[PDB]
Amino acid sequence: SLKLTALHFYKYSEPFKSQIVTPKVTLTHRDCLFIELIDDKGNAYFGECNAFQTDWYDHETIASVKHVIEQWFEDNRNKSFETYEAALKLVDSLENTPAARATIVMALYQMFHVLPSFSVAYGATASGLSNKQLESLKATKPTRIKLKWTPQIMHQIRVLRELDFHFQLVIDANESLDRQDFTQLQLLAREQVLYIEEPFKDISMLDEVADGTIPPIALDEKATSLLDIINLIELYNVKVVVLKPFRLGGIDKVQTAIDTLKSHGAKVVIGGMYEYGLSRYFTAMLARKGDYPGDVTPAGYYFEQDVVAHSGILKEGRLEFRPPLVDITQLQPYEGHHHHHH
Repeated sequence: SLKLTALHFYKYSEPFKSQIVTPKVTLTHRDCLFIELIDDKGNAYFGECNAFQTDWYDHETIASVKHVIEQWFEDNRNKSFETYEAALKLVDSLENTPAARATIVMALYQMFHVLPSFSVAYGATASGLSNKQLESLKATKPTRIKLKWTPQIMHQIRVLRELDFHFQLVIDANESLDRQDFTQLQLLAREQVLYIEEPFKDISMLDEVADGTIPPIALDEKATSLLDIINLIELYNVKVVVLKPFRLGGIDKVQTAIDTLKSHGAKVVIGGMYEYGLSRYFTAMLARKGDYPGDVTPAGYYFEQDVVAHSGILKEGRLEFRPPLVDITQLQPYEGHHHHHH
């Protein structure tokens, strides 16, 4: 039997090695909320929140999640629970704030499971094809390469297909294409593209091209909730869904979502978004549940310094994960007298 005795909030904020520049946001740093729940034996368990500092991606922010979790703890502190399933009942009421819910569930999961060490497939991402990028691909031999749609797409695929190893090709089109791209999309179908993520901002454009003449279509940005994913699958010819556990409300919601989406004829890929090494571990752990290898980002891809080191080290085409142990000295109190600045 366990009871929760204390809650602490912390912040981490490392720079992105390369500034993030997208139509939705510019990010210089990944601001991130961490929670620590301490049980009645004095055992501390950490959770990593996937909300951002402002609402550029989603309505839940670091600040909104902090207030939600703080109230949740007031409502649930010192309550006894016997099992993982009893613990999850306590976060039933957080359905409407899935980012907050996922943060708590990440901590609760650790109270009831012995965490394995394991590997997942390495998939590379390329936004273009500089010498630095090409040399990395050649050296690391990924089994999947995700290439960003640009005007150079076909000219770059031709370089990639001369690389001395076979890989699955995914294209990320970033909700950026229009009717003038249909011809190219149809040509792209002859290049063994496993799927294309989000060709169109307006999903109804899929109805304008002959079905089966473009690559299989994935939801990423539009994979916002299980219910809206289902609504889109029932209306349009979507075959692949990129599932981010935090968007579903946490670790515990992933398998049910997968079972349901497979019953509607979709395939699932587990993915993440700008994670530190704590969340990255749980995303990787869940990746084998998907129909295709997960979109797991390697250790060090975004951040020079991490709160959990060695979380997804690339070795011989696979990413290696260890039970994640937060380095407490990297965290800072979120607020109050012990939140300092320099």
